[PDB]
This record gives sequence, C-alpha cells and structure tokens, in this order.
Amino acid sequence: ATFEIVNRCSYTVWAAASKGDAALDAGGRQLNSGESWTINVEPGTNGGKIWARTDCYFDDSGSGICKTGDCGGLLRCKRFGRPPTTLAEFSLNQYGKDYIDISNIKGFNVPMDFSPTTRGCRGVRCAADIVGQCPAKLKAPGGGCNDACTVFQTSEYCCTTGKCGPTEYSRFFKRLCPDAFSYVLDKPTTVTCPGSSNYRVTFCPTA
Repeated sequence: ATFEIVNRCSYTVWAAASKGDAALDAGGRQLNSGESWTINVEPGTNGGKIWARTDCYFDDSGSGICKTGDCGGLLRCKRFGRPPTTLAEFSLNQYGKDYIDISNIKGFNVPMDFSPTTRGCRGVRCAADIVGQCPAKLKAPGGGCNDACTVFQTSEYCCTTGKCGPTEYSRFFKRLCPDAFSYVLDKPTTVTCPGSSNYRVTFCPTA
C-alpha cells in the first residue's frame, strides 16, 4: 500500500513511519514546506504509525535529535517517536479490511489529515490549533502539547489497569479534535476501509 506523505506546513518537518519494532519503508525523511514523499507499506502491517517531527538536526550518518517525535535520534525511524506526536495509525489487511485513525493519546505536535486516496471510506482529521490552545500544564517546553499520561504518569491518565474514564485533559483534546482518540478508552473514531486501500497523510491540511 502506498501512503503519500505531504507537508503543507510552512515549516520543515521530518516525516516518520514505523510499526514499533521496525521502520516502514525508509522509516523517515525530511519534508520541506510543500514536499511529498510516497512510501510503500507491506500489506498486513499491523499497528503502523506515521507522524511528523519538528526542529531536527541530523549529521551526515543520519543521527541527531528532534524536539518532537524523536525516535532514538535517527533520521530513519525504526521505533515510535518521543511525545508529543499527533499520530496517523493503521492496521492493513486485517481479515479483509484496513483500519485507520488519528490519535492524540501521545499528545499533539502538528495538525494532520489522514485520508484514503482510493474508494470506499472517509478520512479523518485533527487540524485544530491544539498547540496554541494547549492547557498550561500540558505545554511541552520542547514544543507541542503533551498528553496527560506523559506529564503525570498516573493509572487514570495512562489507563494502566484498563479501567480509566475521560478527564479534564482528555476532554480538551476531544473538544479541539472530536475525530481523534483523546484517551485510551475513548469511544472509537476508527474508520474501516477496504483491504489494500492507499492513503495520503497531510501535515497542516488547512491554512
């Protein structure tokens, strides 16, 4: 499956793509404002994620650091990124279907649209100004808006015991972005698409 990753932001981002234990495709690449980078993700990929990273420096070997989304200092990500990270999430060819969603469970750094380029389902979007409206205690000094698990490390925010409910903090993400996961046990906003769909992830989809 092809995922076209498009940076509409006015600033450079370094796209990242991983299933947690491995890169997807090259795993990471710089995208200047306006650039598009198409990756190929193997069918059957379960638990894939694509995200943006901001204010990165890499040296000539592809080692460095990003202020949001850093995945162990590599350009070419093999693991998930350091919060805060808006997440495009997908499992492909799961008993005949694809599942996609955007999640704010690991915080928000960059607005995002995650849409199929092929027929038979709809896209999802979290494009509100979550960084600018971020509650004081969630603001990440490094840039972006942290989820409350990252900040406070409690069973309630992290949903450790599997029994959490919504919180003042989760409710802020859900109010700004109703169509993205705001906490682990949020009512799902997962979209079912035909198996083997193709996709576009757009950073900063709206002015």
